Amino acid sequence: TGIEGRKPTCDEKYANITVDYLYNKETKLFTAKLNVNENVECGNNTCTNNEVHNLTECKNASVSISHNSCTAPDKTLILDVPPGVEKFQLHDCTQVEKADTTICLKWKNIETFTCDTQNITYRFQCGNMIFDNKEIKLENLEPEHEYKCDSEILYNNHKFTNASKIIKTDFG
Ligand SMILES: *[C@@H]1O[C@H](CO)[C@@H](O)[C@H](O)[C@H]1NC(C)=O
Ligand SMILES: *[C@@H]1O[C@H](CO)[C@@H](O)[C@H](O)[C@H]1NC(C)=O
Ligand SMILES: *[C@@H]1O[C@H](CO)[C@@H](O)[C@H](O)[C@H]1NC(C)=O
Ligand SMILES: *[C@@H]1O[C@H](CO)[C@@H](O)[C@H](O)[C@H]1NC(C)=O
Ligand SMILES: [Hg+2]
Ligand SMILES: [Hg+2]
Repeated sequence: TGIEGRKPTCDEKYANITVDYLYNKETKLFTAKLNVNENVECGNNTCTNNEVHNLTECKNASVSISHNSCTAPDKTLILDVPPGVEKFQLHDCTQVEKADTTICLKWKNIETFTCDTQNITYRFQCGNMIFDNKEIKLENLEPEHEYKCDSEILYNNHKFTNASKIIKTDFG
């Protein structure tokens, strides 16, 4: 209305910018989607449609972010890329003799990755119960019920993969 608003630094405007990781199974590479409304500019590497493409799993990549609405210095964003989605398998560990009263689900690490495992979190939702662990086991379940158990894997609190398992408390 009056005086033109002071432009912030791009490092100021995008200091807390978030990213979503989208795996391409064909290329075995990740795309980082920048969670911003405006069409941002990236130096040197391109970020067409606010996406940084062809990122190798478990490797840090840096992207300098700017826009006309903000001044220098650029926001230097470190992309801590997660492990490949095909390196994890959701396995049903339920013992067949106890299938009527138990659920056992476990994520299996089917191939090695260099990312630190301390930043890897596994979450499960069976019914409406939420678990945080690589493996979950429920016992004393009432027979003849059906549950949709949803699970996701986070890297630095970033969901990069997920899967579902429908389990019945019976023998077949
Ligand atoms: C990304 O990878 C794909 C598949 O390997 C390739 O066709 C493309 O040229 C790469 N480069 C960019 C910037 O998308
Ligand atoms: C990768 O990025 C994270 C976050 O910035 C950092 O803490 C870590 O030191 C980096 N890894 C290496 C090998 O420098
Ligand atoms: C490890 O991962 C957590 C997320 O679970 C992250 O917040 C933290 O910065 C990381 N710590 C180290 C020492 O790499
Ligand atoms: C997996 O993630 C997608 C979004 O990436 C979401 O639409 C879906 O509901 C998720 N849940 C499961 C368990 O597949
Ligand atoms: Hg399996
Ligand atoms: Hg493989």
